Amino acid sequence: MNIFEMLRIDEGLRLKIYKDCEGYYTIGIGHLLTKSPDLNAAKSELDKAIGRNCNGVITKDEAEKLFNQDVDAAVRGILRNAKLKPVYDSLDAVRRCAAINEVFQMGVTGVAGFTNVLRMLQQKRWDEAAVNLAKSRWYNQCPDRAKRVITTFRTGTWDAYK
Ligand SMILES: [Cl-]
Ligand SMILES: [Cl-]
Ligand SMILES: [Mg+2]
Repeated sequence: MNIFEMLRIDEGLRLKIYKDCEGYYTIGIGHLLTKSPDLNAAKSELDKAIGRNCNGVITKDEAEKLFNQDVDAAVRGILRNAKLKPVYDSLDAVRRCAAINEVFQMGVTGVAGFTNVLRMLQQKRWDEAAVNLAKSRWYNQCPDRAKRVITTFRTGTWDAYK
């Protein structure tokens, strides 16, 4: 198990445009196309992301390429955010993977907004942090994509992905 396998389980892999649990246009392994309500803007963003005329469809290799880019962007996003970086750096290896997953799913801005959860994690208040995350809109609207991440923050092991 590793962060790639983890996110492949939570997000799955789809090769045409869909709405994610937040309601935004998405493809491949959780790749956010736009927050625009407009399907044309998503279709143009898919072509822009890939470098060719896709007409809403991609290959498995193109998805895996987008996926590497997106996990690298989530890690860089955490490190470059003043609120997230110290918290992240205080986490053990497995909880770091839950942190990357959360950012990959929700984005930096969304995660950074949860000031109290970040303090709970930095202070190693795993049960409280998990209770609080299970009360977010993310959990309530994305319970199948979020449940295992929250448990991972609670326990610090890979067991929810077994
Ligand atoms: Cl560790
Ligand atoms: Cl879900
Ligand atoms: Mg690291």
